[PDB]
Amino acid sequence: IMQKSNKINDALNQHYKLNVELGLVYAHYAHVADDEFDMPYLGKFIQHLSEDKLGVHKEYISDYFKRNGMKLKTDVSVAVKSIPSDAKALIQEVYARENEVRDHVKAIAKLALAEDDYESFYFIQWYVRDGLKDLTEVDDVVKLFNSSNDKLIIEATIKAMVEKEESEHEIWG
Amino acid sequence: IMQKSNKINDALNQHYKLNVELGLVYAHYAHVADDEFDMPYLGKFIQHLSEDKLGVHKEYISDYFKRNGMKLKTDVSVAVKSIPSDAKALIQEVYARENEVRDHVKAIAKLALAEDDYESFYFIQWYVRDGLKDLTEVDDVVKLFNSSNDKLIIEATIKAMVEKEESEHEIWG
Amino acid sequence: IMQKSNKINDALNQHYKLNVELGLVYAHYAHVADDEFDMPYLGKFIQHLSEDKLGVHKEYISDYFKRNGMKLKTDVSVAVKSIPSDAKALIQEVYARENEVRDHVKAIAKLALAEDDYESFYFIQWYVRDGLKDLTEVDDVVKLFNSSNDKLIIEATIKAMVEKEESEHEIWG
Amino acid sequence: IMQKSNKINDALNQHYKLNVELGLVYAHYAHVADDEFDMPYLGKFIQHLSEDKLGVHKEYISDYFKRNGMKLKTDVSVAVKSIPSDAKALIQEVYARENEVRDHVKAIAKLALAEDDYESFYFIQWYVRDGLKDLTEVDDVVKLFNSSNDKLIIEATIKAMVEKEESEHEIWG
Amino acid sequence: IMQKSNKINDALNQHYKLNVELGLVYAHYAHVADDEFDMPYLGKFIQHLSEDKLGVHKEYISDYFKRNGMKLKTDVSVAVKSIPSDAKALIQEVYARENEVRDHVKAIAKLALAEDDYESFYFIQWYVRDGLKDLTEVDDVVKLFNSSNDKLIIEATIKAMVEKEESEHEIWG
Amino acid sequence: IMQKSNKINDALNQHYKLNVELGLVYAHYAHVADDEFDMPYLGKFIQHLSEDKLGVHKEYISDYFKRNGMKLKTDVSVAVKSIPSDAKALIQEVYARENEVRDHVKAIAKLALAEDDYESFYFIQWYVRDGLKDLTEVDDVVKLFNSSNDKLIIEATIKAMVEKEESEHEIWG
Ligand SMILES: [Fe+3]
Ligand SMILES: [Fe+3]
Ligand SMILES: [Fe+3]
Ligand SMILES: [Fe+3]
Ligand SMILES: [Fe+3]
Ligand SMILES: [Fe+3]
Ligand SMILES: [Fe+3]
Ligand SMILES: [Fe+3]
Ligand SMILES: [Fe+3]
Ligand SMILES: [Fe+3]
Ligand SMILES: [Fe+3]
Ligand SMILES: [Fe+3]
Ligand SMILES: [Fe+3]
Ligand SMILES: [Fe+3]
Ligand SMILES: [Fe+3]
Ligand SMILES: [Fe+3]
Ligand SMILES: [Fe+3]
Ligand SMILES: [Fe+3]
Ligand SMILES: [Fe+3]
Ligand SMILES: [Fe+3]
Ligand SMILES: [Fe+3]
Ligand SMILES: [Fe+3]
Ligand SMILES: [Fe+3]
Ligand SMILES: [Fe+3]
Ligand SMILES: [Mg+2]
Ligand SMILES: [Mg+2]
Ligand SMILES: [Mg+2]
Ligand SMILES: [Mg+2]
Ligand SMILES: [Mg+2]
Ligand SMILES: [Mg+2]
Repeated sequence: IMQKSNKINDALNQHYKLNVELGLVYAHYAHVADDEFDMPYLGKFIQHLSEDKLGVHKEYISDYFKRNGMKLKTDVSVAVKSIPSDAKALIQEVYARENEVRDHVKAIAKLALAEDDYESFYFIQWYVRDGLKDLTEVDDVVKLFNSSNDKLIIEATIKAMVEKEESEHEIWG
Repeated sequence: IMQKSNKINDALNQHYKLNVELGLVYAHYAHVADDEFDMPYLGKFIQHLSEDKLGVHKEYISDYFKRNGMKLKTDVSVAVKSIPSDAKALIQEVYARENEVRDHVKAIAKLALAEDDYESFYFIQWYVRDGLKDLTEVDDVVKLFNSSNDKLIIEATIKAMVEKEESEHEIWG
Repeated sequence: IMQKSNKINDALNQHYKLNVELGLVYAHYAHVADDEFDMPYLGKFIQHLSEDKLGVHKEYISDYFKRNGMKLKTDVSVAVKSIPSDAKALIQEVYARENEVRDHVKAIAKLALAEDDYESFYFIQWYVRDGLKDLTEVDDVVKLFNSSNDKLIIEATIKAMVEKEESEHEIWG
Repeated sequence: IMQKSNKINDALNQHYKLNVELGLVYAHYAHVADDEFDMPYLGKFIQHLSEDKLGVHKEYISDYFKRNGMKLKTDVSVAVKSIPSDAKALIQEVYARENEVRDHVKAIAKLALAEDDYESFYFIQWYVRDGLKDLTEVDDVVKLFNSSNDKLIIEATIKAMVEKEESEHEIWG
Repeated sequence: IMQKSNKINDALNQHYKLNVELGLVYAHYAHVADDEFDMPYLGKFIQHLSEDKLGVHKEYISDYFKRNGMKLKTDVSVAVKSIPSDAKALIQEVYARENEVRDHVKAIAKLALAEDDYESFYFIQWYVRDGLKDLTEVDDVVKLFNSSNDKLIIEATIKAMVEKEESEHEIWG
Repeated sequence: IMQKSNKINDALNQHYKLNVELGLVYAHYAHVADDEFDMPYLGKFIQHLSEDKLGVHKEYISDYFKRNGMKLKTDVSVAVKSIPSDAKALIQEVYARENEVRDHVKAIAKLALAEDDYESFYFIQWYVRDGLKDLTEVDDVVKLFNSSNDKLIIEATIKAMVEKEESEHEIWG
């Protein structure tokens, strides 16, 4: 009884890989934000997201696997061969990636219910929630690029956003 | 004047890659230590090292590059296809990897002096130092595997090692 | 044994002179920033740099000379006969001067290694480090002039930069 | 109305220059006091005076100029080509320089009253006062050289003088 | 890879021996300072230096050897068969010994760079620095013997020097 | 009257020498305990004993000599040419050395009573006491090697022993 679903194991190993690779992409994007686009705080925002992906987002999968019999796989391939043209497009790319995460997570959740893996549906709930929260954070920054033509005004708004004490929303935080 | 050495840029992009990949290998090795070898604290030791490699060890290279004109490259390929047989061999593998780091760093330092990049020789000093410190930490754990046949005695010694307040040595810490 | 290198003495007397004269140039540039360019905080930034050059940068050379047998020379000649046209060009000039310092320091370090003056190579390490740090601080301000067309937005960003508690970077601070 | 006196501007640019150059001379004299005359505290006394001259004494002129329309000039030429023979003569030279300052300041004050620059006469009052205070401090040290033949007794008296909390006199401090 | 240099091992075993023997010489010199020369505080100064040599100066070599594969050797031979004639000559002898240390350390540093032992060049940096610092401390005392003919005035100056809170210099402390 | 016994002077100069040489042997034995025998805490125990011998045990003899007219002699010869085979034998050797100290001290005490040097018999009482205390501390560690076959269990018992607040016994502490 209680034998691990191989399918969920595969999808979560795939989510582990996505989280690792996203984080590494975000670490380059953070560097470029400062280095090339002169936006040090947009860089700090993206670095914080790199650390989330290469941290908690991956941590929980491994912890879960240790508890249920699922196997971890580490197969990582990532190369940043092109960079977006400007800072607005960089945050817009981050956004697109976050939106894709939401679709990937929906699929793990549908699979769990089809496999009757209720422990796995419970586990995915964190990711269903962080999916929307993480998109909301990124969207808030994207908005600024369409709200000002001054990079320093935007930079100061991001700074304040980063230096806020992160009080969680009751449903989404 | 003050034009970046392309060679150092390449060697440090190579060190960035090594640090990223090592960390990802250590994250799998940490998981296996607990999951398969029943050694949760050896796992925490290796997880702490994964975070060092995917954190500060990589952070400083990027920061340096932002200050001098050097370009960051992100090209990462890693797959954990084989796992060591037991826990002693896992820490012994970590050791071998740390020892190699020391040789790689020696090479960046010799290159800097040959290229007359004194800013770069200064920057590598952190890594010349952490090279020995990181090996010393790992060796201290390896020693235990040859000092006891009881995994729980070893586990308790590692626990204490992890929960020590990390007071830095004057030269090496 | 342990007889002072006359060459290093000369190069460091030359660095002492550069630091004194730079500081005096920065004191005029600070005045002009406020007086003519209406940028009081860019003035405070440059005044802080004047004080660094006419303070610690010179202090250590004299202290070193007192410890090793080297002679101090005081021969100072400086006249500010032309002023840059605008504030962006003023910070850009400061930058150029800081970049030159980095080349001068590289030369003292190469000389020390060639003269086998290891005490002197150790002493120059502060200056190899401050060379990059000081350039990084100036570059951060230059960036702003290309990031906004509003002098008051730039001024407010500089203000915050000056009123930050100066937490040192592990390698460069 | 309220148009700056060109004469006062010139005299104060001349006082700025004197203060800069005096400070640089005092910085060498401080070094020599310790290095050659074995009097580290006489060195600290003179270093404190170097910093006063290259600091507040110059700062106020620039601040004043920013408020009234006067132009700052930076033309500095100084070389220490001869050093006094002993420590008594070094402090005696400092004294002579301070006494000259008092005559220079008297001249700015007489000029202000003749030019009806009452703002400028007010501004010079700090310097009329510091002129006597600064001479008094130096005289107190000179006295010691005629009060003892032991350099270490003198050194200890200077030490105490430097480490006093500097409580200002009601008129002169 | 990373195999210890036998030459550095030998030079550092030689520095270990020098530090042990110097400390033992300083312990006798401290005793004589009080016992024969009636200078208890010069004795405390030299005793503090004995403890530095037989402590940290030796400790770090052993610690280093434990980290890199180098072997420690303990072969100590020292006899104090002659004593200096007076106290000035005793501190002058200490000085000469400290000056020699500086030359010995220069040699370890040149050797490291020739052997491409960058870990060893890093390790020697403490000793390149303490070499000058330790000489500076001793020189400060020697100066006093040429600054007064009263042993009690000198003694009181040494006392204050010993009872100072030892605030480190940024480069040399 | 009150003229120093030459015999006691000789025996105490001999005890000074023994204490210096023992400490240096213990410093090597401490290094070997960690380096070769993988017992870092046995190393700390022996290092603490090295410091006792090269510290207080020697300090008091010199202090005594300064008070009574006795002459200090510094003639030290020590070489560690052989090392014990294992850790049990290392602590057993330390023990043998401590036991010998007890016999040497008995002899100084018998001599004092025969020479009617009551000040010297009083002085030796510290050493009669520390002789037994120091043996007791070492015996407590030796016991462990016959109480367990696990080096890590022994190591943990030593650790606790070292990190105890050293509360003195009424007679022996
Ligand atoms: Fe930045
Ligand atoms: Fe967050
Ligand atoms: Fe169903
Ligand atoms: Fe998230
Ligand atoms: Fe667990
Ligand atoms: Fe760590
Ligand atoms: Fe070269
Ligand atoms: Fe590390
Ligand atoms: Fe203002
Ligand atoms: Fe600063
Ligand atoms: Fe050379
Ligand atoms: Fe600086
Ligand atoms: Fe001094
Ligand atoms: Fe003052
Ligand atoms: Fe009038
Ligand atoms: Fe003044
Ligand atoms: Fe005394
Ligand atoms: Fe000290
Ligand atoms: Fe070479
Ligand atoms: Fe020292
Ligand atoms: Fe250790
Ligand atoms: Fe003890
Ligand atoms: Fe009797
Ligand atoms: Fe004892
Ligand atoms: Mg399958
Ligand atoms: Mg290339
Ligand atoms: Mg010359
Ligand atoms: Mg005119
Ligand atoms: Mg050999
Ligand atoms: Mg005799």
